[PDB]
Amino acid sequence: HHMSYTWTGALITPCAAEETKLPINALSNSLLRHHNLVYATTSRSASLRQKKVTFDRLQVLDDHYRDVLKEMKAKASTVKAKLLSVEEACKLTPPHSARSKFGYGAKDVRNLSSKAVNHIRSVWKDLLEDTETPIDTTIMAKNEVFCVRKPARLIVFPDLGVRVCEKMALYDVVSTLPQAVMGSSYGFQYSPGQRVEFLVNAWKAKKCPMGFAYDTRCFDSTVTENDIRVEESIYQCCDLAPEARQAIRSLTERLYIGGPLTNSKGQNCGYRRCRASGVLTTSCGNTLTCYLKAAAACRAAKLQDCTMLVCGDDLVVICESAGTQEDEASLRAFTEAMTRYSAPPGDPPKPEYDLELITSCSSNVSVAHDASGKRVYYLTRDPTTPLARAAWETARHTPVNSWLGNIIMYAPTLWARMILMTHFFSILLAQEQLEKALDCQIYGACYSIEPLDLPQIIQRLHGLSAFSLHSYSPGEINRVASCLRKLGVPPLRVWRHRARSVRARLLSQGGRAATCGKYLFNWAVRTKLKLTPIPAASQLDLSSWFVAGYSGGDIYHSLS
Ligand SMILES: CNC(=O)c1c(-c2ccc(F)cc2)oc2cc(N(CCO)S(C)(=O)=O)c(C3CC3)cc12
Repeated sequence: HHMSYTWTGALITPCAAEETKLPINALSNSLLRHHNLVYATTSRSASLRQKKVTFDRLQVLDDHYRDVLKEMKAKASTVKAKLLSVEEACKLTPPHSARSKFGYGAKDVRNLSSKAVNHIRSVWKDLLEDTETPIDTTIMAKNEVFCVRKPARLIVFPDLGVRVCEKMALYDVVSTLPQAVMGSSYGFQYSPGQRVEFLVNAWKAKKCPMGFAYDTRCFDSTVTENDIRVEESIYQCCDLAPEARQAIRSLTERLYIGGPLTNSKGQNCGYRRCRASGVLTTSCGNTLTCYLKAAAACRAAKLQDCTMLVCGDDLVVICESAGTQEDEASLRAFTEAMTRYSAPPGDPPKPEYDLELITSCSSNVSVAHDASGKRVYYLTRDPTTPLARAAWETARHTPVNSWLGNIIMYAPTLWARMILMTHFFSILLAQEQLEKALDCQIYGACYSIEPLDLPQIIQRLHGLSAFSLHSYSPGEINRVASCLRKLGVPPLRVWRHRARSVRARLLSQGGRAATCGKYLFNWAVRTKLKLTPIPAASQLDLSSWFVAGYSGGDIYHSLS
């Protein structure tokens, strides 16, 4: 047997009181009236998840797997990465990162306090000197908001001191290596606008395109000890500082391959023998491992002219069709291979012949036209979870604000423009907090963003057309309308009226507030201002953006 986890029987315990019901609040109710549909997960459902994530892994590797691995290693040897200093790693720590068991918190780390730095230095030295002793981890039930119920997701993470050391050893590796190894297939390197262009190009370049998303069942749990050792072998192909090599070796043996699980009450909950969901390498490791397995499976299945796009455990393949029945057979062969590699599917993949019908990372491509009449493709999603979360975050102050990330990531969409932007700029205006920087998440990492910079951020990530899409697709119109009815969200007509008021108030303030009124809410007015490129937009330093943070979220960047 080769189980993802073993358990003692000790419970996964909360760190505080956990709310399950959406609070009834006047502001939140102006967004969403059917509050009974909205719930937050809690530790009370943790045992159901434990059952789901615990299973035997079977893995058999073949020539296709080893051939791709050899190629990946050759490419990794063209990478150089540096150690981060204590201070650099400290400043990548989000302010609400979990505090250390050893007498300090995230703010102490961020302020370079002597206690924090001294402990981090001691942990680093211990990684260099000890390559064997398993490192402790905490296991927690996540508290996440959904519309109706899902059991809580689990997160597994080491102490804050270790997390800072991970950054020192590996931040520059995870930031640099995947592009070199996977090329254009590395999904996190693209902005949303670049991602759509890549997909449309890839689709439209085929004579007869076929595409599918591949859903691996509980990916972290399918990741074997050998997978994690293979990942390390790829990291070690880089040109690294001697201390980096040692710390990576130590982290792999002591933390990444497995270790003990401790609850918030300090009790031994069990042992992990699979991917930790809350370590620095979770996203990069999953991406490399998913790519390796999938690339090998493509060859096993004899798929023709494959284009792969990989974001962690999320995979899309676009290829040349051989005919419907032939494609069905190839997908079965693909699934068989992934299964042999210990990446069995949740829902078996289905061949799709319409690009807009593929869903990956909860998203699909759709089409509109911009102010110039040009056809524009963009990424959208069902707005249910975004709106449910926005309602919760309106009722309750939350440390990380999903609504801001959703505005940024889904800026071109009908629902982000008409509902999210209107709702939150109305509240920020009323509360006089337009200037206040807020923490949000983009690609699972944490960003401090000033709402007043949104026009420039949107232009950089999506292009100028984000501010003028019209003629949304009937499917998209209907999905949005169905969502609003289900959740009890006011009609778009109401949002238009609210936005006109928000826009006028913003324009009156001048400065960036006025830019927000002009660009974000031009859709709301009959007499539309001519929107030209915002010159200051190119000033934003996005060099260090898009490093993936799933599922720990423990990377921080402030927009500069
Ligand atoms: C392998 N899959 C992919 O690369 C992604 C697809 C996708 C690809 C092909 C297809 F046919 C349909 C959809 O949509 C995405 C949306 C996001 N975003 C949000 C995800 O939370 S976003 C809108 O910011 O770009 C991301 C973010 C995580 C990097 C990744 C993807």
